Amino acid sequence: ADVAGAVIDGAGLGFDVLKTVLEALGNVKRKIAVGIDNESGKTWTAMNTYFRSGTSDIVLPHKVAHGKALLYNGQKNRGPVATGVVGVIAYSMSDGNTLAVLFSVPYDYNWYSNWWNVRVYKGQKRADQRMYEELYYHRSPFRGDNGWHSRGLGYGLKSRGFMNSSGHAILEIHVTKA
Repeated sequence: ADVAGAVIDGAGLGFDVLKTVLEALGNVKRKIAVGIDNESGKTWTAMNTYFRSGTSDIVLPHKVAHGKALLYNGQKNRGPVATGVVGVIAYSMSDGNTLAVLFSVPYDYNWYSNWWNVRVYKGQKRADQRMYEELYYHRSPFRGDNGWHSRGLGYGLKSRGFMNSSGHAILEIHVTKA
């Protein structure tokens, strides 16, 4: 597969797939293509995306087994508004825990930058304003700086991810066993 909303083989996740996802959104000022590869050994089940800013029409891919990746996208709210796309995706995992992913693609790059983060929480925790504040303000998010960043997640897992710095953003994340 190759479109936002699909669950594909994990090895198939890569730039060309995401670039096509990003271009499919068309001419909007702020948008993001997200790909997350599950090599965690756990099965993931979608909970929700909390949009602090912006929106998506993509059904969050529901079941993402080990060895599979999900494709997703988001974009700024329609019309002459000076806002970007900022949100948190939450998946529950078969171990009873939650994988949380932050993305932030701001409107005003004079003041703000691209950011992302990945965290595992114990228990099933839906994405919400509180989780957004935790991931963005308190939990040392990574900059969308055209670099790869890796970090242990606890619970026997680790994350590695890459995000560019512009308003047409690509975020690629791989979750693996630590």
